[PDB]
Amino acid sequence: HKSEIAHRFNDLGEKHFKGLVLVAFSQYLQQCPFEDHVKLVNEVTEFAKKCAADESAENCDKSLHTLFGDKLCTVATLRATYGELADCCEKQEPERNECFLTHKDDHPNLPKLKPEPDAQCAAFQEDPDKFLGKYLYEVARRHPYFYGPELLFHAEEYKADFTECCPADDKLACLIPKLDALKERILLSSAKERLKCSSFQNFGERAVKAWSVARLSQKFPKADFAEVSKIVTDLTKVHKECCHGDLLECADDRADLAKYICEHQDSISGKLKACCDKPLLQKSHCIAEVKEDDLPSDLPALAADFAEDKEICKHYKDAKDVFLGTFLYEYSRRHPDYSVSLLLRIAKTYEATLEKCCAEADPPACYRTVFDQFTPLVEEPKSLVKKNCDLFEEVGEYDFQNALIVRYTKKAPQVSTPTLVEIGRTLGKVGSRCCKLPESERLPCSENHLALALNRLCVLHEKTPVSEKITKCCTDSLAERRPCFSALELDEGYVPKEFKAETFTFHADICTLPEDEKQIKKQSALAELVKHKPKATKEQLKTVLGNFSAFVAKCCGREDKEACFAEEGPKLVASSQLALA
Ligand SMILES: COc1ccc2cc(CCC(C)=O)ccc2c1
Ligand SMILES: COc1ccc2cc(CCC(C)=O)ccc2c1
Ligand SMILES: CCCCCCCCC(=O)O
Repeated sequence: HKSEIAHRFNDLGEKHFKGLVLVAFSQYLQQCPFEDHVKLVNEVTEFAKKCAADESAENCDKSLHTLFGDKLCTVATLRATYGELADCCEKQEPERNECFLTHKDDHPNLPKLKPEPDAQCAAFQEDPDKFLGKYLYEVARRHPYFYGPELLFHAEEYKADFTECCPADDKLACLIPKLDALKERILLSSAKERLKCSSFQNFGERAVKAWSVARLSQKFPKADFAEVSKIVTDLTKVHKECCHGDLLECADDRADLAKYICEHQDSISGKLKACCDKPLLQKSHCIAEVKEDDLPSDLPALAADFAEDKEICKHYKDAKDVFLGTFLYEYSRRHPDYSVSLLLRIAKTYEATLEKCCAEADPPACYRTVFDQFTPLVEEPKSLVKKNCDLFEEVGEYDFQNALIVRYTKKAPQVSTPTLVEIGRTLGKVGSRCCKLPESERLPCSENHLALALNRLCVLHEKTPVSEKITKCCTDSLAERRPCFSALELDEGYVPKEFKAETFTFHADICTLPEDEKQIKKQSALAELVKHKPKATKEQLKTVLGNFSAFVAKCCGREDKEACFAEEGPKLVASSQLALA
């Protein structure tokens, strides 16, 4: 292309071009204000228009990285606010772009997005474009690896809520649940896409391909190998581009990929009918979250080819990655009931068997029982899901969350209480989302969502490294992560935390808080109890936190609330030390 910026501007249209450019800038520069980002967008969009007029003009021949990166470096107060990104600005490309990605702050800890109905409806009415602009800006900076196109989709959902609710009767009760539901759907899409980007960063491109081969095979079992090969290759290119900042290239390839999938929807999946009769961004979102197609009756038996055949060791050694890819494709089609990580574990086990058996004297008899090696890999996570769902349905989300906070604070007591609480709470959501489902779907739901929860923990752990055991689980193997985390126990090497009185000191302010904010306060205390008494049984801790909850409920209903906390607080905390012995 003679001018790439004009090419993208022409293809994407002005609205999406502007939107995606804003997101791109908002992700790299979290701290800068909205007013500043708008002008950068405006300036770029103008330049793109100039190039679209005359492609052989001054600087129009330059690459997107060059143009975007130069514009990033013009920003006012860049060295003061972003010392890291100012060091990058001196470099040429691609070194400078590579520098920018390294220094994206994976968590800035900005204020939580509190919906303000009246003021937002006011801003929505006066200028809806600038209002959606703020949505893009605010979400993008809170999630530096969010997918541009998918974020544009959630902006239309966001807008749809404000059109339905601002002229309507009660502004609070209309928006609040819709913007809570939207924020839940924002967190999940962010988590899914952060796993893909983390997988490139930590494990490389082959790990993303393998995950994608497995997931897509499950979703499109009717699709032949060549169609899946196309989709994976192209989808991996889309994901690689979005993760490495190339949002304009990502949007173009994503749309082209969704276009291909729908042109060939007959032969790929019956479930794509609804998705293909929809507009651009809606269509792509539907394909990505499409339900798995029903099992074809004519799925081939695999023992003949992958277990019984006499020349497997020959076929493996010719093209290892091709033979395993095929196995993975075929074995994933026939198992929607397995999780993605389980299928990759099974594939790694299959590889390992061939590596071993094709060194031995009689290979066929060795690898003849290769499928039976999978049994223990399948049974472990099945009964872990049953055990956790049995517990979840007994005690509910709050106590299930508490059971996991205890479980993980023991595994990693050196990790910060806010992190431990967050991860434990997210793991408890897996209980809510998966245990209600039909029992066949529990395993894939659980482990796939655990991959999101655990990658989040691993991302936070890069930011604040603490435990060597977590580093190992997070970095040794993508497929073995969840089993690795499960295999952790309390290390005796941890020195029990010293009993500061202020750590378990509650006051009247808790009573005014909402339900989840009360819980987080108690759950922070729960984690602090495990840090002080590592060896306390989970059953001891449950007793003690019950006494905390009661104490909170009691003093919140007292005449003099603060007098109750001041009086009963120290008494509870003193007797709690003894009860955890
Ligand atoms: C259905 O919801 C859940 C929620 C948390 C789970 C955590 C694990 C990992 C187990 C350990 C020891 O970390 C297994 C399965 C789990 C199932
Ligand atoms: C209120 O705080 C807790 C803390 C730990 C818990 C652990 C479990 C797991 C098994 C049992 C019943 O102790 C159940 C519920 C729990 C409730
Ligand atoms: C063709 C099968 C490739 C399996 C790749 C497994 C990725 C998990 C890992 O070991 O990091």
